[PDB]
Amino acid sequence: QTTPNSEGWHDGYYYSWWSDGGAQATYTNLEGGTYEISWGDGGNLVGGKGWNPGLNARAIHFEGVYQPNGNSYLAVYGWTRNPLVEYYIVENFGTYDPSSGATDLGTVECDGSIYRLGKTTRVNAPSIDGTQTFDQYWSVRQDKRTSGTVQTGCHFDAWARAGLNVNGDHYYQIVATEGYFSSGYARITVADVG
Repeated sequence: QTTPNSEGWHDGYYYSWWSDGGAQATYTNLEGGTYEISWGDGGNLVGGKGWNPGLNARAIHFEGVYQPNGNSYLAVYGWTRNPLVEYYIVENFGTYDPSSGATDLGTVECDGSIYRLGKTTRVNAPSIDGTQTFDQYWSVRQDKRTSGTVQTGCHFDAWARAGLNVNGDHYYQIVATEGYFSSGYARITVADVG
């Protein structure tokens, strides 16, 4: 079956769970900063735990089990408003790099690896605020990992230096697992280690 879309608070953490309804998937909030996702073929899905509001500079730690089979990613993921922006700091991915086709904005070194920076624009697409036009900011880790600390400030500073607007009002900021026409399992624990 498929866990219905949901967003809110659980055990002191914010969470977001979303799927297009085409995939078979079960999303479960576990205790504290832990969540679990099991998915099969059929569509796009993304869920995870974190904070709301996000910060430009948060030290985010993640660890656990990440076992995709096909198209999938593990990322720090969130939104700002004014302007409306969807951003991704991608720590690991299954088969294809989700930033493919983005405009190349160069590289930066954060938390022990080079990250490739990029941006794309989504026109009349689904957003937290309905159908809107908005940019996506990408920072994609060269040395893939399943645990560690992300200092988000390193990436926001990098996007700013490239000329992107990072002054919006923060909405949620979570460590998300995504699947796209694939199967997999994830059990991820998030924490602020500032």
